[PDB]
Amino acid sequence: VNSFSGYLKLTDNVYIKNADIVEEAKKVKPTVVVNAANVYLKHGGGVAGALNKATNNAMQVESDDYIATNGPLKVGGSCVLSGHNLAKHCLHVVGPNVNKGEDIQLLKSAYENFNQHEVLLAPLLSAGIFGADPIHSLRVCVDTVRTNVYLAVFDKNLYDKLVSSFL
Ligand SMILES: CC[C@@H](Nc1ncnc2[nH]ccc12)[C@H](C)O
Ligand SMILES: [Cl-]
Repeated sequence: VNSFSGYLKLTDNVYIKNADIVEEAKKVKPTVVVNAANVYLKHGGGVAGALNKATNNAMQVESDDYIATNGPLKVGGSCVLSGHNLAKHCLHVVGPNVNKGEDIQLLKSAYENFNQHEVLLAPLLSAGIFGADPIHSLRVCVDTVRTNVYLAVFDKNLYDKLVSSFL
């Protein structure tokens, strides 16, 4: 039993809700919140910009030190950093950005990072401003993640489309 509330159950392990991931994180304080990161951990817009803003830029400060030490992530890769005031940890995961020409096959690799954590609050990887088809992202999530994932879909209209089209 966990403290996530109001989610629709899609499979044994995948749950979904129309919600602002920032507000959800502040309410639940999950062990892991997933960020829709880029390889530079430059948290400018979309989920990343919103999460970072909610940390008063502390996420960006921590991220800049991470990059200065370790260099960029790989597309499909991840790193674990602090969750600041939002969660215990933030798993920064880089899905492919179609608006940059990146290979959509890397979306499965990106979701594999979730399997290193028993429970996560997450967005749909490569959706929104990353330019992939969200119906596809949800399918890859369900077919790749085996741990317990609570998906927050910001756009209510998109949430309804995702539910009504889910196979
Ligand atoms: C990744 C695509 C989704 N983006 C988000 N999902 C959940 N919480 C969010 N907070 C700020 C953006 C955002 C879109 C609504 O389908
Ligand atoms: Cl987005």
